[PDB]
Amino acid sequence: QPEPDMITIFIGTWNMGNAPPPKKITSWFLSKGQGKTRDDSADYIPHDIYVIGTQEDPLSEKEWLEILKHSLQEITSVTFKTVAIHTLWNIRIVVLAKPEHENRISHICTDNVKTGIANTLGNKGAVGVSFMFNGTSLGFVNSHLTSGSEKKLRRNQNYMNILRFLALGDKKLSPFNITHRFTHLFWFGDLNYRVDLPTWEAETIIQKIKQQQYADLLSHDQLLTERREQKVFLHFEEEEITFAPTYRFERLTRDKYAYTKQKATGMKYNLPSWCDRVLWKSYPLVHVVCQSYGSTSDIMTSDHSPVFATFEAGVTSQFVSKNGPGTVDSQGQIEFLRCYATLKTKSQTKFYLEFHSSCLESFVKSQEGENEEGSEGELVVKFGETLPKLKPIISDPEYLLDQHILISIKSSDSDESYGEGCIALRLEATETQLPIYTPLTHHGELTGHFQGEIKLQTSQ
Ligand SMILES: O[C@@H]1CCN(Cc2ccc(Cl)cc2)C1
Repeated sequence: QPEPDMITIFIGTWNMGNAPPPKKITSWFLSKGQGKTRDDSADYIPHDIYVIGTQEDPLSEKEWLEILKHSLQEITSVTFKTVAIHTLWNIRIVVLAKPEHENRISHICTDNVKTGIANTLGNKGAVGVSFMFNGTSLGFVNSHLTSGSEKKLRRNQNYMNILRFLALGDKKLSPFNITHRFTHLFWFGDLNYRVDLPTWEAETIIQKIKQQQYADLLSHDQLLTERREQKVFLHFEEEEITFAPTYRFERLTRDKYAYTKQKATGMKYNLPSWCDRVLWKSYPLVHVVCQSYGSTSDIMTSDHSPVFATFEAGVTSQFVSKNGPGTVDSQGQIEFLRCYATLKTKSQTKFYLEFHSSCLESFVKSQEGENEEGSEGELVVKFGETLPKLKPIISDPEYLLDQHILISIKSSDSDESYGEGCIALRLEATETQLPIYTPLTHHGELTGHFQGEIKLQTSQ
């Protein structure tokens, strides 16, 4: 049986509004309703992995697992295995996978982050799962962020706290947060960003939704506008939204949006909004294609509609040679030429680089670079030709071209990272000097750039 080079992943996010689900939720897992839907001809074909995020979930883990497994069985006639389940308060993540994948999946991690202090620590935060699928790392985050049209800043703070403090993936990647630890990172949930228009425009917004004219509404979506201004989800992708706002509906129909202020809302308006979202971040030049992104029309127990997204995701095999793992393959090397970091920091310390990759036996510290002043005020850290020669464990190009090098630039004084980035080894040529580039981030904020040239030698 050949190892896969592609899998499909189902991502679901549903704020259940503290109500039991109805008896049939199969439309969700079939990506049927509004938006980018899945072709009918695929209905009997199981996804490899199903990741279900819920918020305001009133069910026990046992109750929800039984509904999910029975749903997938009815659709596909496959009995899915449970990879992971993690619940913080009423926020839950379930990872199910085809039985054939049991022995491909390892290094299963779960964590949660609680957002807010005293007042605002009580019910919002995130849960997550990570694991290895053969040679590919996969991360999944389900977040319920702060509610309310006037709290978009709070939501961006909740996001930053979750990405800094969620402990998933390989703990040896100590300078790297979850936005660098995975080949593919899926981040979904009730992100609670709103359509930011005047309250007086509510009936006009509803009119626009009934005409399926979302363009004027999406131009005021806080997640898109905050993303555009690099305030949140920097370097993440989202598929185009072509489904109606998934919030806030009257229960037991989808014909009415309940937007008017009520005691039960703290006297806040809930203008129709795309609260419920799926975003992703994959390492450079890895295959990732969104094949569906939409909302169900027929599940009406909650004031939110379920959202589905499906993805084709590139995976690699667990490579073994005569040499690595357990030694270097002296036929392979990675060289860096004319490298310099540009940092936004106003500090003056010396900096050095760390290279981390599963293609290395362990991480590699460089010598200190030479600080110069950029023409526009920037700190430029010059490495020239001084960066070490990296010795991959395997030189076979079918392995090595599929790998990535994570880079941290660290202060000599404190050993704290000032920036993290990622370089693909999927080069246009081997044994050829080729430009490389990564933005650098720290706590998910842009802190600079790394650029130069690479020269990769494989056994070919
Ligand atoms: O090529 C990808 C696709 C677009 N990305 C840049 C971008 C990110 C967020 C927004 Cl809102 C708009 C544009 C980079």
